[PDB]
Amino acid sequence: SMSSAIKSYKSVLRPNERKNQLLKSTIQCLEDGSAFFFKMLQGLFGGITPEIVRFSTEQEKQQQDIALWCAVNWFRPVSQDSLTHTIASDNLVEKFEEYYGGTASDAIKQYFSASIGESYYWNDCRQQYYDLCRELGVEVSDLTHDLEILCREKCLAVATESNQNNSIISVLFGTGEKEDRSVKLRITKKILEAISNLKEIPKNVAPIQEIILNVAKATKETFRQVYAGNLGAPSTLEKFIAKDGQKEFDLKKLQTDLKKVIRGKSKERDWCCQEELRSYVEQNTIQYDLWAWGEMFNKAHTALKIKSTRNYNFAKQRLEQFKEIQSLNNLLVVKKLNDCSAQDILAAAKYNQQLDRYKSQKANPSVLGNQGFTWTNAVILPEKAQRNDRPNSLDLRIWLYLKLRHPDGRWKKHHIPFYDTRFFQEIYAAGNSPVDTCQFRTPRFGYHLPKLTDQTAIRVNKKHVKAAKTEARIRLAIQQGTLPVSNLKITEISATINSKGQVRIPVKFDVGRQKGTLQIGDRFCGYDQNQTASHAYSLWEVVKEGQYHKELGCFVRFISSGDIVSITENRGNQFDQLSYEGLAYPQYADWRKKASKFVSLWQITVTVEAKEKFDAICKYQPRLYKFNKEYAYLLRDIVRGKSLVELQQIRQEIFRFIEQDCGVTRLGSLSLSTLETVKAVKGIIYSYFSTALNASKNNPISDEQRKEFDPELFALLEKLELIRTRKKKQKVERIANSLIQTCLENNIKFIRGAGDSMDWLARGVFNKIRQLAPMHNITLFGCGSLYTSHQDPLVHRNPDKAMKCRWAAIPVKDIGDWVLRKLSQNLRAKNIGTGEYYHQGVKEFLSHYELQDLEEELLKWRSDRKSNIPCWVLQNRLAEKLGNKEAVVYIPVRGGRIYFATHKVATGAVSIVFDQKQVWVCNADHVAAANIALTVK
RNA sequence: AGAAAUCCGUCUUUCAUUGACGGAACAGAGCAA
DNA sequence: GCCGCTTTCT
DNA sequence: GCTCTGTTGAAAGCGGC
Repeated sequence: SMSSAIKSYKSVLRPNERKNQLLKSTIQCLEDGSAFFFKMLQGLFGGITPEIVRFSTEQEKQQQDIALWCAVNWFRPVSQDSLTHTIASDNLVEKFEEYYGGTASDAIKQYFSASIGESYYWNDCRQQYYDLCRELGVEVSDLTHDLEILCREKCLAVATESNQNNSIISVLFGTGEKEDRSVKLRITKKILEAISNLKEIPKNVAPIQEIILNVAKATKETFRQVYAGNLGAPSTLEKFIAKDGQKEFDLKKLQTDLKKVIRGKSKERDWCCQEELRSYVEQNTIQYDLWAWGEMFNKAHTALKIKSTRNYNFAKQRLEQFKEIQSLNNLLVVKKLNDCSAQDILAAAKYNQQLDRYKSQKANPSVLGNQGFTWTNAVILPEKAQRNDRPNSLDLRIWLYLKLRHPDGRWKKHHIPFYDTRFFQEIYAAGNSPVDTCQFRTPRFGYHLPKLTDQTAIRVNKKHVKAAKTEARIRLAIQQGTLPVSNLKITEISATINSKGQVRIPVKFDVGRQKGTLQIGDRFCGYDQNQTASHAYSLWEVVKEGQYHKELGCFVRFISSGDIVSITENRGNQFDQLSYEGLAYPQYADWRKKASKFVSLWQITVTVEAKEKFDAICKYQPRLYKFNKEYAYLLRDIVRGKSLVELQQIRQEIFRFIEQDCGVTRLGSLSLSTLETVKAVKGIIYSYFSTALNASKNNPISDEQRKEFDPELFALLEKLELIRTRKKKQKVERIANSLIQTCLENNIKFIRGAGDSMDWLARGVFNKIRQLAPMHNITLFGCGSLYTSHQDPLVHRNPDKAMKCRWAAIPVKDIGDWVLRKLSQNLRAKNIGTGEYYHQGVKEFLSHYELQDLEEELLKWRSDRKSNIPCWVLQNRLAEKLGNKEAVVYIPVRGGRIYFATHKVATGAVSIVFDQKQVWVCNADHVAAANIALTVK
């Protein structure tokens, strides 16, 4: 069909005094109505029966537990706002058996036995339903009749069956003329029988169209009047009559649709308790308005049904946990362990975890919530806009036009403005380009704003320049006549608003037509994050003459590889925000020198000299952000054991280190080193507070006390937390953008990554890509492969398993204890799982470099101090075998930057001969990316 | 319909009134250290 | 034709 | 910060301006 995504915009409304009063009054009215609907629907759902759940689950192609579905609606935890019939924790099972008329199964019994959070209490909603029948003044069975009708019309969400939308309002409380269900049902059954037994199934639809028209006794131009009475959205039959008489015919689909229609319209909607319900609602909320009652019902109904479903699934999950508890419960080895064979002990560990988890589990209470309300057709259309344009200042106002309820009770529409530079740039500004047309005016969708000149004078407040600049750019795009017009064919836009006046603007758009299972010409790719939180991508193409992959079942071709990178320029100098590690050691001499000045005068409490570790830090000549991380750790050490006066002196030092010249608050990229430096600095302040207040086990320190002692430093605590939040969000968005633009520049249509082994950043990037890719008709899949770091591309599972260890390149000089340590470990590693490959890499290293006498020496060696070969013998031999004392040597280390690939699967790879085997020196991150691209899970 | 407004953010010993750039969002509940 | 209302829609 | 379960309606006619 047609695939569709959603972009959205967010801002805050700016009403004048009177319209703000009206808006607040209207939102409060809707919130009170939603609360009433929550309390009411709680009882309504408590009134359901096993018959209703049986009807709403009958066609569900996997069997459902009806008793549990009745439970999660009859008894639920609630806040004391909705608590009306408190039931004790121990009469849940008894009174459920009373209601249902049978023994409660184990799933429901687990649902009742689970803990509930503090301030949440169990509510018996069936007793509430009985009191609802009393308060309405109607019989219990009459309201049950209307409840069955409502659940059959999909006016309510019953277990697996979703609700129509807010159509309950129109169906039950509506004032217009309803359909004529008898005619629809009769025509539908007649055509169903006339189609179920045919002598010849056609290949087109014209014969079936004529059959339908003959049965209903109408023409192609009168069927809507005859069948639907010219009322409502077009039916399936109406769209079937309307279509071309040459299209393929799908008998099974039409039969299924007719059966659905017959099941839905078998019984009419003759009510019993309609008018009492309407009077109840109108007396309790407001006079009848379809939109307002719809909003109240939507809020309440969603809040209830999400918890109903969640608790249903939670009971079954808890039952499985309970069963797996009572399987590993060997009960004497358990007691010995808590006071000897292999898997009994491991199962006992699983048992401890499981029992702890089972004990702690809380059930999900039903809370009304704090969602906003949506106005339909609220934004004034861009071509309908009222623009007080100026020759040097465009009108940056977007106007809503919302109905508000006045204190008299009458509704009236009003205009309320708001500002969003993004919504103005992408959609709402008046475009005039003669030719150009794009969905959204933003670089990822193909449009770049013109850059600014010395002819553009931006003279505004300082806190507006970033906004003003964009306006200037947009205005320039109009002056040159190059601002594209939005091709979204927008007819109406809704707006969601909360009690704080925040507005959310959703925009839905078609992204293209759905894909079809990787034909020839379709390019795909993969990405992977390495150990240092850096991502790499590898592109591939399906080709005609090429190399076959058993997993994919087609011929594939490597295109290129690369690293995911987001570059910002600064007076011509480029910076990769995702990886920039700061200045080089000979560039921040003054910063390090001031730090040395401070650190010389102090000690660490065993006493040391505290300048000792500082010089240790400087030994390796690290870059600025690595230096800053380690020096934050140093300051944290220097704080651990000091006095109040000493702390004051230290505090003067901390404030400079954080706030001045290179501190994390002024300098720092989006790299892992900066993100860890921020955490280290926060730890500095946390230790300062722990020492100043002299905390202990039995001395808690509430943040109230921390702010009371030092407000100006708790300020930095929140400020650094905010910096961390913003940095991480920016980093995830930039990674997703970089990958998406890499795909766009290359006609990539499929991405493969890791997800649904979970980093915070890997998980976040996977979710962000899953969000962004559909917007460009790019298909994302998720492979949970764990061996991607060692698989050999185009060889692993083509047709058989093939892994190789990961290698590293070292010049002859920098060979030391860390080399022979890995050599001896991997040679000794014969069980590590990924240790066979590293052993075999060590042996290949020995065979290639002709050092087999040293393997006999090294099998015992690599000790802490004594039974080692000296750490220059191997230097001398390898130089003697290469002829130079600075020469690249390949060593199989765990986590190296080099992989030995069979095929050229990384950009810039070169071929060499290792152990009399030809091989390509590839970038191991690119190899992992390629392995991810070629996985089929 | 009311001349104002950074929609939310990032980089740089460079902090910029022509520096270069990034982003579907929201609610509740549960969980994990 | 615009606006606000109704209804049904698989 | 994880997930979990959801939302941000679609499509037609009618009658009064």
